[PDB]
Formats: sequence, structure tokens, C-alpha cells
Amino acid sequence: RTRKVLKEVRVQDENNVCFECGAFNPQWVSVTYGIWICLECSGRHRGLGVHLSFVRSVTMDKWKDIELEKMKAGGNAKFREFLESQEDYDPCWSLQEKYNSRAAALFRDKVVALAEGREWSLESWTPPQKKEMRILMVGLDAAGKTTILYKLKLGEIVTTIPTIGFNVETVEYKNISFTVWDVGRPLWRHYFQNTQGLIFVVDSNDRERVNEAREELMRMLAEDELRDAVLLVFANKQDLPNAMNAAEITDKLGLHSLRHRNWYIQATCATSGDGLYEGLDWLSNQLRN
Amino acid sequence: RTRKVLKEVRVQDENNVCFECGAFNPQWVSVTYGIWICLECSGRHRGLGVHLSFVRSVTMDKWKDIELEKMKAGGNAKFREFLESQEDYDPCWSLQEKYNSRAAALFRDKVVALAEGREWSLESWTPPQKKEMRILMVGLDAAGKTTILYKLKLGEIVTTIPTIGFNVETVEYKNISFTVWDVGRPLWRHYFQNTQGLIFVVDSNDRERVNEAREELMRMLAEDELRDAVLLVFANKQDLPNAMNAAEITDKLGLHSLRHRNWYIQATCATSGDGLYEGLDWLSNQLRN
Ligand SMILES: Nc1nc2c(ncn2[C@@H]2O[C@H](COP(=O)(O)OP(=O)(O)O)[C@@H](O)[C@H]2O)c(=O)[nH]1
Ligand SMILES: Nc1nc2c(ncn2[C@@H]2O[C@H](COP(=O)(O)OP(=O)(O)O)[C@@H](O)[C@H]2O)c(=O)[nH]1
Ligand SMILES: [Zn+2]
Ligand SMILES: [Zn+2]
Repeated sequence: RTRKVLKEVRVQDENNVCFECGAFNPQWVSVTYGIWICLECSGRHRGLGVHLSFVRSVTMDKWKDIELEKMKAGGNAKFREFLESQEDYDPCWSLQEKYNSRAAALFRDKVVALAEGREWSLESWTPPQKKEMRILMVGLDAAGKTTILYKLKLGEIVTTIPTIGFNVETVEYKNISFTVWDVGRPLWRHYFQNTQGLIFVVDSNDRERVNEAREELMRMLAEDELRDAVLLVFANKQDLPNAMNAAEITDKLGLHSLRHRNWYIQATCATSGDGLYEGLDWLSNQLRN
Repeated sequence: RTRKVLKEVRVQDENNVCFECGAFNPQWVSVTYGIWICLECSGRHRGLGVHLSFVRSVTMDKWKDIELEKMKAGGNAKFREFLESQEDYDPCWSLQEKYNSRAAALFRDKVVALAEGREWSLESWTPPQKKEMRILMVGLDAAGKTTILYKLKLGEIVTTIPTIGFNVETVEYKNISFTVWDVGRPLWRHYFQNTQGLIFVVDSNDRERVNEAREELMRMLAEDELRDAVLLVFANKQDLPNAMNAAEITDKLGLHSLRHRNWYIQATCATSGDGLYEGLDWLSNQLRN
């Protein structure tokens, strides 16, 4: 019964790709929403709690008829389209707050109702809660941000395209969220709301584009929602022979002209990881205040 | 305080490698035993329970002096050497039973005692509990077992060398454990104890070594601890043009001569995954009995 049913269900909606990360052919599910997730995302999902997400294996696990009925009632496109048609919806939600949301609680109930063969009413929940926060890691392309993100070893790197041209790489651990994108525009503001820290990555060896990076950092610091954000500058690629030193970059970026902002420049090499943890400890400590 | 201390501690013991999988430079720990684990293993470890394993990030997390004192008291080689000097020790333990063990409960307590600056007495625990079981996946080298193991998408593939020459690849989900090694000898018996199912993978296109595979399968079926194990034969690489059909392999292996044993031959292609789930469903259903 199970196999025939699951094989039939994955052919429907956008069930052939992971609901969270887009990874092809997910062999895991969250019965709770009838959604299909990859093995990596299934791990993140187990952490949410059995009440919030009931994770099962498509390969081998104990199945109940109600659980298969829930899979039929749910769906990847269904949950996506439902969430998108909600007041409380945030496309910048971290996994933790996406599942703590009222829009999630409603679909949980719709899935439960339709699996029981009941008619469901949208007309007939207090979400739980420093608090949920973002660490924005931006700079020009080729600065070494993906390298830094990977080196952190804090989790799975999730690529998202919320809009055309806009490529977002994101990592999550508990309430901390590291968001990465290239600079050099209105959807960015949504990410700024929770931003407590701004990491500006500069290629210390790219002498040509140093003024472009300075223009972009100033454009960022001019943002109203970023006012109280702590700034960490990673003067990266210090390993290179003709690279500018941290004292040179501090000048070329005009960091000493900044007032009413905790800032710190850190000379790093992202490929070796030298300076990455020292720069991060500073930020982590500033964020503790 | 935290950083200086952790940097100092990883230089000690075999802390530069993951305690479970051997992956280089682990950026996660289990404070509970003062052990260093990779991000993938940290996920498996979180699942064990906060009482059994308290998982923290070396990159960024909330640290207490006692937690750092626990890291000092514990260690990768310390926990390994302690476990190895115990009566209840099993090198074939699944993560779940390794941490449910009395030898684990004792080291938890030694770590707690020494971190508190107390003297510890080895002289001064009921482990919890179908039950814990193994699915043995063997065959000749190049049969396509690593391919099958990976395709299952049931978890992290963990390579272990319990003895010289003996290479073991293992995957775990809840109580089910998939153990893989090449055939073609006395440490094998330890793995047989929990074995409920035996998967014999044969390269359907290797006409030269088909009799070698038959000799090895019969050698296996002659094992006393494997008597009641259900046998699934994967006649793999059926995609190849000059491959032998399942009816040909059933004969060449002498499967119809077998009595008092549930057996099933499944024609598969591991690279595409065709037949892998159908063959597994049969086993999973037989194991339900
Ligand atoms: N020499 C050197 N190369 C680096 C460093 N960091 C990144 N790279 C290289 O810079 C390029 C851009 O890295 P990437 O992380 O993809 O930059 P991103 O576009 O900001 O994400 C890749 O070739 C990197 O390996 C570094 O610290 N030193
Ligand atoms: N054509 C084909 N090649 C396969 C199949 N399964 C495995 N292979 C290839 O067989 C070789 C051995 O695979 P591997 O899983 O490492 O075999 P193992 O030594 O039993 O672990 C690799 O080149 C595989 O990609 C299959 O079903 N069809
Ligand atoms: Zn995923
Ligand atoms: Zn590991």
C-alpha cells in the first residue's frame, strides 16, 4: 500500500524537489504538511519537534494509512501556495520561525482535517519566541563569502532565488541566521529587519574595485533598518602577495570617519580560515551586548 | 576564555578528527564526553537526547566554565581508550546503543566528576532497548554496494577499519543498521549477532567471478549466527548489455537448492536505482514478521 501511494504522490505538485533547498529527488518527508525534503533538511526538520514536524523515510519506515492520507492532503506546491496566501507570511523566515508561524499551524490543521475526510474552514495560535536574528554577509562578487560561509561549518548552505538576479545563500543554527548575497534592491529590506550584524567582505587584492566596495558599504550603512547593526569587515585574501594590508583597506573604505557604529576590521584568509574565527568572536561578543 | 581554551584542547588527544567518522577538523563537540565531532555527526548526536549528548558549536555558541572544564576532562582518545577497557564494550555498536551503554554512563559521570575537580571512583545503570538490528550488505568488490548504500539516502556513510584489510561502510536510521564490506574473517562474527537480513550483491555482468560469489554466499549461509537471516540477492548491473538475467543468476548461485530460508532475487540497476526500493520493500516486509 505505502510504496504505490508514495510513488503516486511524488509525481504530483513540486514533490520531486526538496521543499526547503530544492535538492532533486527527496527520499524523506514531513507527514505534518505532506512535504518532501532531502536527507540534510530532514535532519534540520527533526530538530523542530515531533509536534511541529513528523519526519519519515520514503526508503524504509513504519507507515500508517492516516500518514499516507496526510501525504495526499498535503503537498510541496500546496504548502508553498498556502503560505504565500497568508498575512503573517515572511519569505525571509528562518526554518524555526517558518514552522512556529500561524500560517504553518493552519496548514497543519488543514492537512489533519482533509486526511480525516473532513471539510476544512479557513475561518475556524500564539507563535513562540536574544530573539530570532540575522547576520548579513555581503560584499562584491568573488570577495570569498561562499568560502567564509562554508568554513563556518555551522550547517547546510541553502541557495534561494526570491527574485530574478537575486541569489541568496543562507545558513542557520538555533536563532542565528547567516545570509549571503553579492552587491555592486527592494527585497533586501526584508532581510534587514532582523539584521543585528553586517559582515562586509572585501577582496584585499582587488585594487581596481576597492572604491566600488566602499560605495556599496556606504550605500548599506545609509540604510535605516541597518542603523544599529554592528559592522565586521573581513579584509580577505591577505595570503595573496600584492594584497593591501588591513590599515590600507581601513583607509580606502573610510572606516575611521564612521561614528555611532561598532566596527572592526579583520585581516583574513578564507581558504585557510586564518582570522575567520577571531573576527567572528568579536562580532559574537558585540552581539552578546 | 572559551576560544583560547578550545584551541588548546583540540591540539590534545585525537581531537583534530571526528570521534565517530574520522572526518578532519571537527567544528562541533559533545560536551558530555569532551569529544569532537563533524557537523554531520553532530546532527546524529543531537538526536540522541540532551541527557545522553549535549552538542555545542566550536564556531559560535553559549559557553559556560563548567562546559569548558568538561571538554578538558573528556577527550577523543580518552573516551575511546575508556570504552575499550570495558566489559560491556562492543566495537560493532550502533551510535544509539554506544550511547545507551553502561560504559557511556560511566564516562559521562567521570567527565562530570573531574570537571567539578572531584576524585573519581570506577567502583562507584540499566540501558534502554523490533530491537536493535543489522542488515548485512556483502558481495565481491565492484558489485555496486557503495552505490546501493548511497542510493538508499538513509543517512551518513561511515567508513571504519576495525582491523587491517577489513573496510566497513555503515549507515544508521533509528534501530536499523546497514553494514557493508567486500568478501572473496573472525571480526565478521561480531556483526552477525544482530543480523536479521543479509543482502548479497552480485555483478550480473561479471561471468568470470559468478562462481566465486556463489562460494562466498554459501560460506555466509553456512554461518551459525546467520541461520535465521532473511536473504535478499541483488542481481545488479542489469542495465549492461551482456549481463546475465535474474533466472540465470538464480541458477549459477544455486538459490533453488536452499531450504529453511526466505530468499528473494531482485534484478536491479544501482546507478539508476531501478529495483532497489522493490527489493528493499520485500526485505522490510519479511523483517516485519
Ligand atoms: N587566495 C585566496 N583565495 C580566496 C580566498 N577566499 C576566497 N578565495 C577564492 O576567491 C574566489 C571567490 O570565492 P567565493 O567564496 O565563491 O566568493 P563569493 O562570490 O564572495 O562568494 C574563489 O576562487 C575562492 O576560492 C582567500 O582568502 N584567499
Ligand atoms: N552499469 C552499472 N554500473 C554500476 C552499477 N552499480 C555500480 N556500478 C559501478 O560499479 C562500480 C562499483 O560500484 P561500487 O558501489 O563502488 O561497488 P562496491 O566495491 O561493491 O562498493 C562503480 O564504477 C559503479 O558506479 C549498476 O547498477 N550498473
Ligand atoms: Zn533539502
Ligand atoms: Zn563525523
